[PDB]
Amino acid sequence: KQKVFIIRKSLLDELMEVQHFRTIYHMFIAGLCVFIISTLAIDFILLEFDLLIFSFGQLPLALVTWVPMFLSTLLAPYQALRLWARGGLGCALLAAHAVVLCALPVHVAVEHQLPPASRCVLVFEQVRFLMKSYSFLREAVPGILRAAPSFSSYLYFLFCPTLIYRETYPRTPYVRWNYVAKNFAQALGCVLYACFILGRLCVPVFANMSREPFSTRALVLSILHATLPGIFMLLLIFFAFLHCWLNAFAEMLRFGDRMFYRDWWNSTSFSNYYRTWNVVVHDWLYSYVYQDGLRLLGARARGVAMLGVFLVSAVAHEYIFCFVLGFFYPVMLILFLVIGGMLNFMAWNVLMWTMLFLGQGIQVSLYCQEWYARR
Amino acid sequence: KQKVFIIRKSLLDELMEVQHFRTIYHMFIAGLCVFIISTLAIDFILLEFDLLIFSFGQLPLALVTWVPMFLSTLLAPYQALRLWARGGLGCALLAAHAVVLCALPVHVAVEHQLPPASRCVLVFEQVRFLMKSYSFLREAVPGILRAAPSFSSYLYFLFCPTLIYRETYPRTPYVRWNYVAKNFAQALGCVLYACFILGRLCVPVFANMSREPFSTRALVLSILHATLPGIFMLLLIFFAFLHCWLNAFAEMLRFGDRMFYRDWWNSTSFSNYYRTWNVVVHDWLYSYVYQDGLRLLGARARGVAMLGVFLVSAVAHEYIFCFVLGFFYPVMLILFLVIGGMLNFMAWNVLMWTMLFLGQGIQVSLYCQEWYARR
Amino acid sequence: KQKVFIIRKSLLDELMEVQHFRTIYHMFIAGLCVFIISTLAIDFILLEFDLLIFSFGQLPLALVTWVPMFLSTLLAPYQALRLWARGGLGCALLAAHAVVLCALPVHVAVEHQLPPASRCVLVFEQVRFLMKSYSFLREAVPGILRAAPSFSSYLYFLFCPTLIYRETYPRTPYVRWNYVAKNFAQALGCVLYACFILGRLCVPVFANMSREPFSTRALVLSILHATLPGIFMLLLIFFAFLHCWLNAFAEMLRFGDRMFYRDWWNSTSFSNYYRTWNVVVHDWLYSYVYQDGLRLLGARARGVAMLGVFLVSAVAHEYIFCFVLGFFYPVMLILFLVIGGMLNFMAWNVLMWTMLFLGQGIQVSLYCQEWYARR
Amino acid sequence: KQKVFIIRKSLLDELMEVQHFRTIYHMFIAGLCVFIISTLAIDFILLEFDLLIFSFGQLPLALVTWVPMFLSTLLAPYQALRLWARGGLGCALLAAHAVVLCALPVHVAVEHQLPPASRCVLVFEQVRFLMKSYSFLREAVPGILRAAPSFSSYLYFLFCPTLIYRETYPRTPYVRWNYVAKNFAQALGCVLYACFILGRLCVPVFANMSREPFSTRALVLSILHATLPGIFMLLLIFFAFLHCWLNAFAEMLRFGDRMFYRDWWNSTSFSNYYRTWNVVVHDWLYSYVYQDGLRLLGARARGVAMLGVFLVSAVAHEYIFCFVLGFFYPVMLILFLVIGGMLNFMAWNVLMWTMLFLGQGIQVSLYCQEWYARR
Ligand SMILES: CC(=O)OC[C@@]1(C)[C@@H]2C[C@H](OC(C)=O)[C@@]3(C)Oc4cc(-c5cccnc5)oc(=O)c4[C@H](O)[C@@H]3[C@@]2(C)CC[C@@H]1OC(C)=O
Ligand SMILES: CC(=O)OC[C@@]1(C)[C@@H]2C[C@H](OC(C)=O)[C@@]3(C)Oc4cc(-c5cccnc5)oc(=O)c4[C@H](O)[C@@H]3[C@@]2(C)CC[C@@H]1OC(C)=O
Ligand SMILES: CC(=O)OC[C@@]1(C)[C@@H]2C[C@H](OC(C)=O)[C@@]3(C)Oc4cc(-c5cccnc5)oc(=O)c4[C@H](O)[C@@H]3[C@@]2(C)CC[C@@H]1OC(C)=O
Ligand SMILES: CC(=O)OC[C@@]1(C)[C@@H]2C[C@H](OC(C)=O)[C@@]3(C)Oc4cc(-c5cccnc5)oc(=O)c4[C@H](O)[C@@H]3[C@@]2(C)CC[C@@H]1OC(C)=O
Ligand SMILES: CC(C)CCC[C@@H](C)[C@H]1CC[C@H]2[C@@H]3CC=C4C[C@@H](O)CC[C@]4(C)[C@H]3CC[C@]12C
Ligand SMILES: CC(C)CCC[C@@H](C)[C@H]1CC[C@H]2[C@@H]3CC=C4C[C@@H](O)CC[C@]4(C)[C@H]3CC[C@]12C
Ligand SMILES: CC(C)CCC[C@@H](C)[C@H]1CC[C@H]2[C@@H]3CC=C4C[C@@H](O)CC[C@]4(C)[C@H]3CC[C@]12C
Ligand SMILES: CC(C)CCC[C@@H](C)[C@H]1CC[C@H]2[C@@H]3CC=C4C[C@@H](O)CC[C@]4(C)[C@H]3CC[C@]12C
Ligand SMILES: CC(C)CCC[C@@H](C)[C@H]1CC[C@H]2[C@@H]3CC=C4C[C@@H](O)CC[C@]4(C)[C@H]3CC[C@]12C
Ligand SMILES: CC(C)CCC[C@@H](C)[C@H]1CC[C@H]2[C@@H]3CC=C4C[C@@H](O)CC[C@]4(C)[C@H]3CC[C@]12C
Ligand SMILES: CC(C)CCC[C@@H](C)[C@H]1CC[C@H]2[C@@H]3CC=C4C[C@@H](O)CC[C@]4(C)[C@H]3CC[C@]12C
Ligand SMILES: CC(C)CCC[C@@H](C)[C@H]1CC[C@H]2[C@@H]3CC=C4C[C@@H](O)CC[C@]4(C)[C@H]3CC[C@]12C
Ligand SMILES: CCCCCCCC/C=C\CCCCCCCC(=O)O
Ligand SMILES: CCCCCCCC/C=C\CCCCCCCC(=O)O
Ligand SMILES: CCCCCCCC/C=C\CCCCCCCC(=O)O
Ligand SMILES: CCCCCCCC/C=C\CCCCCCCC(=O)O
Repeated sequence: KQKVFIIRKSLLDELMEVQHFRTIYHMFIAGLCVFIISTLAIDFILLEFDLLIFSFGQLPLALVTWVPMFLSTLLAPYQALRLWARGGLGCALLAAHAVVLCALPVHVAVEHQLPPASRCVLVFEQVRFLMKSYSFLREAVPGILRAAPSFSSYLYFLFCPTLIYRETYPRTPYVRWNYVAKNFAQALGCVLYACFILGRLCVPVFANMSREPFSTRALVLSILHATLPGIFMLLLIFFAFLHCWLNAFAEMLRFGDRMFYRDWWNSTSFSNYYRTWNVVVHDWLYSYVYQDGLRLLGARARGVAMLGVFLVSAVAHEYIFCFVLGFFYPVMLILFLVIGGMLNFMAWNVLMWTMLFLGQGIQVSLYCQEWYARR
Repeated sequence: KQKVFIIRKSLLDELMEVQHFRTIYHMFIAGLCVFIISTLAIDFILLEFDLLIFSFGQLPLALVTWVPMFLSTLLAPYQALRLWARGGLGCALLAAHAVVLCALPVHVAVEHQLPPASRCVLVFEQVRFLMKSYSFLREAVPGILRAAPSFSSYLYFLFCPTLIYRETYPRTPYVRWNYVAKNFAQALGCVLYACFILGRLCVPVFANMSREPFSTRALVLSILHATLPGIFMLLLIFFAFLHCWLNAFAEMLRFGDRMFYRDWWNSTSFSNYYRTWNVVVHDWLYSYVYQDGLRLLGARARGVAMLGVFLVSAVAHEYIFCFVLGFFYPVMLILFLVIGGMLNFMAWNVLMWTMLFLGQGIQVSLYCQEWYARR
Repeated sequence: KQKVFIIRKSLLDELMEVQHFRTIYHMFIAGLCVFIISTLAIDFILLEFDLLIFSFGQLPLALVTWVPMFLSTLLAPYQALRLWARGGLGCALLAAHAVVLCALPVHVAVEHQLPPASRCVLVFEQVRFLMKSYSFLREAVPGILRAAPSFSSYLYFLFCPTLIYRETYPRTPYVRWNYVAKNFAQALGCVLYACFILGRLCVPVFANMSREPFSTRALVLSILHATLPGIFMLLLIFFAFLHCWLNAFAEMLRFGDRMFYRDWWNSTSFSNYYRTWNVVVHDWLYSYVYQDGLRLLGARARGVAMLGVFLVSAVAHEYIFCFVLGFFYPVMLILFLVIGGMLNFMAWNVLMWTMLFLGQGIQVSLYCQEWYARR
Repeated sequence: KQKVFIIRKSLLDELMEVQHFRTIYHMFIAGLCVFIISTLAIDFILLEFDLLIFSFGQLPLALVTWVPMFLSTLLAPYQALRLWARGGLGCALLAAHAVVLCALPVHVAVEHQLPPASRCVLVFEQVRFLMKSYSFLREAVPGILRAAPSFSSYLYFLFCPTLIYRETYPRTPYVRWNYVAKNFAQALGCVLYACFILGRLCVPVFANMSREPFSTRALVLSILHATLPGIFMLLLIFFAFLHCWLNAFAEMLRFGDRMFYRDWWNSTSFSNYYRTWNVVVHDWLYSYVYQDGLRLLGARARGVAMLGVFLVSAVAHEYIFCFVLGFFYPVMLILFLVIGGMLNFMAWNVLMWTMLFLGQGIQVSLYCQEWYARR
């Protein structure tokens, strides 16, 4: 099987036309309005803009380092393919663009001492460009195993909200500029929501870990106290970056099949959650690691490949965090792995939800402790 | 107009057959499961059963005081009507046995020093019996203005989840004992949820008001800190007592028109919220105070009657709280009245939601302050 | 008259298909190859990359200041028009976007001490956005004098290589990505050519003005010595930025009428030179200042309007330089004005060419003297 | 094959009817006008006539030595042919009067100490007369191998701008005295241009070689500094002497086939440059050395003959310079030979252009060094 693209609509958008979800959405903006009013009234007797101005420290440098990587991934893979499919150098040149968007985004991140948020930008624009600079290549190589795709398609592909290089991409009539304006306004409102959640419900609880005790009561009640910013951070990450950001960019570009996420909130088991959360990266990962795995290995055993894919995902995410916060502290992978082992060796939706809540609680707690015991 | 009863089903129940609301519902039970696991793990190194055992102090006395009340409202109204509609003493009987249900529930509440939760029972039961006893009378009197309803109907009426005496009451085929068992299980799970919210997120913040400062920063940040238990208390009150309790009792009795609440969460303006929140008491109140008001006054001016009804509601609710917590501190009525004045003299749904959030925040904050500065 | 757009080709491109111009072009790249070989061989016993790394000092800041101005000019004028043509605020809001891309690009240029080359960027992206944010407005207002243009057209307009808002823009079949790659390669080769010309034939002659004499022989022979970098700077500015840059951007966007310049090298008189050099800004300037001048003034006298337009151009260019090099030294305007006066009071192509050569010679000489006597 | 003459017109003249080349031509006269104005203004606070008056020292002697030469080549070849084709002394006469034009122009050049420019006259005139006297003879001898051309034709031939004796010479209707006046005016303007280039951009840089260092940096940067007078000297030599001088003399005489040069500026390879630069001497040289070589040798190997011809040309040119500047310093032949070897053992137009630029740069540099280290 290979994924085939339809003119289906982002699931939450086809829900939001129902009234009750317009209500829930309104309740959440009301939540923001209470936070802004209360914080404005307190800090009057200025705002928590400090986390923003601190976290985006050298954002200028972070973007002028985004340009070289973008130009590398735009030119190097295409020229590699076009010249390599002309009978060369191509077997090397592909190497350089392996080493330029692998070495540069670390050198400018460590040697210049960037903050967390202005660093994550580059982290994400070296595990994008490998995912595509490789997707594109492995898609358009088996066309040349016949004993050169249109460039305009490859340019369009680098910005298109999917990681699969299909060069068809079913498109929509026109650009609803009102809709994209709304989506960006929501995405920026979402960043401001996250700014408040951190600056109000994370920093105050976690600042005082210089405290001597390290009593297990104190730690476990810190975990329970921190589980809620955990879930709102997840819901915000999800909503903004998988509904607002990719729809906005799928409306500027007139893209179809905007199923970037299936309803993960209905995922009975855990694997279903992981398949239906961030479906774009899942589909890239699924396609390449689970239809080159079962092809090259040709293994009747598939469970090996399921866990194979998922540890590839876990290792990638652990690396992302190990880079952003500048630690080597791999909590998430140990959690995912150990309970992976637990459920796979030894109404059902609720157990998944509870374990996801504690997953979030543990990750946020230990990462705040590590960020405020390394400073 | 007079309200007429159909075999419609409780709006949230017709929503819960949709999958995404089964998910939200599951997320909330997962919330409970996290609280029980974390609290069990913390109190291990017993539970917060103390608030329950304290709050239900003389619950035996609270119920053996409920019995005289129930017998008074069962017998006195009917015997009065039956003898009064036989041409007497009825005019004296009702007036003399309107005091038992008015005097007794205060005498056993103040002179015996009951806790809050074991007192609110008798508060709700005295207002409940006043409401539906008077309803019954004023419904069945104009039948006698002709120059005696079946008793079994009146007995059934006292337990029926409506306050309007219609003596038709469209009924359902049979009793789904699985469904009522589920609804009571949810209602009791809801009480346990409220027990955790109080014992974990209200008592700790509000215990230390013996603190001298009374600094406006401290108070306003306590209000913001307390706005969230406020909203969960409201949602729990609503869900348990207007969907679980009255559906359970509307399934044991085989009642129709289970529209005890319209979608208040879609109420654009405030009046709409008040008309569509606790629709049962609204409809009683609406019918009697707004179709005896506009009849006896015969006033072309109706806005007077709108505010008339709403201050009747506010005064009743203020009285309920003034009784339960044993204060004379009327915060809610001042808030409702003042912003009533504000909006009625001087996407729109969001403003209502934000002001409801702060309404909850102020009420919970000041009532916790008053309960822990009167003790 | 109003300018109307045809599918004509950039004049130099329709010349370059002739062979002899491919030769001249090749001679000039050979010139670059000699410079790179000779400088590489000298500096071996590294390169003149110092002028580049110095001149682009805070280029990150220069671009993250480009983003706010771009967003201001994108949103403010359109919203102003759309709401103003709905019967307001619009009469103010237009003011803010007057003050944001007028105040910000000075504040970030002076208060942060930017170099020359990283400053000119912002200079040019505040006399672009006024030229358009005003062109667009004054085009689409007389449509509303009838007692709202498509936004997509306005977005496309901000990047389109013309300053006239026509919202038709005759377009070409497809994108010749080979051609745009070639044009950008030439534009970057051109920047490198200018880098060599400065770092080899300007800095060495002009560095030693700390020298006491100020003898008129020394100055006049410095002027003759510097007249040649003057002409190559002009030819490079012209070729790269009016043939390479705007063709590249007119090929990515599929734009017609690429007559950004007529053959100014054939301009018999001076006015003809100014009309046929940078025809895009000329046509904006021509249209607005010479078809609102002769409309509002309604003056039978037009010579006044000719000089009117040209002093508007001169003042704008003087301001550009007064900003970039951070001087108040207005040499160009005095030269243009005085010889303007000279020829307009008191084979012919050659005189124009000679006076252009000395114009370049004087400007480059005095600006190098001023930059190395203010440092 | 033997070259056959058509009524084609000098390629640059058929280009100059196009407007853009009238512009380039005008730019160059403007260059002269800037030089004359700037030098007049500098030497005011007389001109560089000193190089002219010095370089043309004994020009009277140089011309009264030209007369005996011209009379020898006019009479000796013809009388020899006429008497030799009468059956004698001719075999002795020519051999005895081939020494007058070989011995005299050296004796009057060395024994009288002439300057460079007044000497080059006699150099060119001795090689010119050798070339066309021998041409005439070897053309009109095989007519006598039959077991006497009209003299007027031979007189006309000595002044005709070709070196091939064809005695047909397709002629034009009339003498455009305006055109010849223009061409001589340009040729004299060209000499004045070369006078300025030497007196302004060669003498100053090269005067100070008495300087001790002989540092390789100093020499190599002198080569780069001197490459530009090199190219303008070449372009001037070419333009004046191959378009102005020979057209002027081809218009006074009413000559056809004025293709004295093909477009060498389009020569892809080097051999093409040498075949299409100074086509008149090339055609003489080609015809005699490459259609007596391949006749007498009868060699299947032709590459030998290609290099044969070219070293004949190189040796002749080396001799010309060895005579004019009075050195024995053969730089040009070593350069031509070595890179000949380089390319013939071990868009393409650009490499030729770059190597031509450095060829000019090296020749001018080393010849200025040798002229100012031998004085
Ligand atoms: C340290 C950091 O930067 O994370 C920020 C944060 C919000 C992330 C954002 C992250 O978003 C990204 C980059 O994907 C997300 C959502 O992504 C993963 C990935 C996996 C996973 C998936 C497949 C296989 N193996 C592991 O497990 C998870 O539960 C989650 C978590 O929920 C996280 C978190 C929400 C957990 C709470 C975190 O907050 C802090 C301060 O620590
Ligand atoms: C002191 C007490 O016993 O209240 C318990 C509590 C939960 C109540 C339950 C109550 O439930 C009842 C008895 O109806 C409810 C919901 O009912 C009203 C009534 C009116 C109202 C309506 C019409 C006219 N005038 C006023 O406005 C409100 O927002 C609310 C509030 O939300 C409250 C509260 C939720 C506010 C927060 C409170 O918590 C504490 C500790 O103070
Ligand atoms: C100081 C600076 O940044 O200029 C750089 C430089 C290259 C500019 C670039 C500039 O390019 C721009 C911004 O337009 C350009 C070409 O634009 C004008 C404009 C007018 C003019 C036009 C109409 C009315 N009034 C005056 O007069 C001119 O001759 C020229 C000149 O040639 C200049 C120059 C080439 C003169 C030599 C300069 O070099 C130095 C170091 O001083
Ligand atoms: C020393 C001298 O008198 O030369 C004057 C000068 C201008 C000559 C004029 C000369 O003009 C003549 C006599 O033909 C010319 C152009 O002719 C040749 C001949 C060959 C050649 C051709 C075939 C085979 N082998 C060698 O290669 C060349 O590039 C060139 C050069 O460019 C030169 C020069 C331009 C080089 C620069 C020189 O300036 C100085 C001061 O040294
Ligand atoms: C712009 C600011 C206010 C951010 C708003 C975030 C809100 C609108 C987004 C973010 C996460 C989203 C929620 C995440 C998933 C679910 C579970 C599903 O069973 C009901 C919808 C619901 C509850 C979504 C509703 C919309 C949502 C709440
Ligand atoms: C709440 C405070 C810390 C603000 C946090 C700012 C960071 C975490 C947010 C704000 C804007 C977001 C970025 C904007 C869009 C992109 C481009 C995409 O290709 C990769 C993710 C990335 C780079 C986002 C990652 C998360 C992000 C960087
Ligand atoms: C039994 C325990 C877990 C209590 C469960 C409480 C949950 C299931 C009840 C109580 C209050 C209810 C919510 C109150 C009103 C709204 C707003 C509406 O736009 C979406 C549904 C939603 C969000 C309801 C869903 C169900 C709900 C959340
Ligand atoms: C969270 C802690 C304080 C538990 C609170 C217990 C109280 C507030 C709850 C638990 C059971 C509830 C009662 C059960 C049912 C009835 C009968 C009805 O006719 C009036 C309301 C009344 C009397 C409810 C009022 C609220 C109630 C008394
Ligand atoms: C890429 C590097 C080498 C820059 C190249 C610059 C060259 C190719 C460009 C820049 C300026 C241009 C010249 C400016 C104007 C003229 C005058 C005209 O009558 C002939 C063409 C000519 C001479 C142009 C030819 C092409 C040109 C010389
Ligand atoms: C020779 C050395 C000093 C390098 C000079 C770099 C400067 C002068 C060059 C290099 C790139 C050029 C810029 C690139 C493109 C633009 C965008 C356009 O909308 C305004 C002009 C502007 C901003 C150019 C101005 C001149 C420029 C800034
Ligand atoms: C009389 C004075 C000013 C001397 C004038 C010299 C000028 C007019 C002559 C001398 C050498 C000639 C140039 C040499 C060869 C080329 C290369 C060709 O691809 C374009 C024409 C061009 C550029 C010629 C144009 C005319 C030219 C520049
Ligand atoms: C720039 C300064 C040095 C002036 C140079 C003067 C010399 C180099 C110039 C000026 C006039 C030219 C001469 C005029 C015409 C002829 C006759 C021809 O049959 C041989 C070449 C010859 C003899 C020319 C050679 C070069 C020449 C001698
Ligand atoms: C495990 C790592 C997760 C990586 C997340 C990748 C995000 C989705 C990837 C590609 C589609 C995004 C295209 C639109 C964003 C353009 C923004 C930009 O280029 O700056
Ligand atoms: C303003 C005060 C609000 C009063 C709330 C009244 C609740 C609804 C009234 C009557 C229907 C309830 C019938 C089912 C409960 C019977 C419980 C019992 O008798 O113990
Ligand atoms: C007198 C000031 C001269 C201003 C020069 C203006 C240049 C021409 C103006 C607009 C067309 C340019 C459009 C293409 C450039 C896009 C570059 C960018 O947005 O960064
Ligand atoms: C290699 C040496 C180059 C020799 C260059 C020869 C120049 C061309 C030869 C003959 C045609 C010239 C005829 C016109 C000039 C006559 C001048 C005169 O007699 O004074």
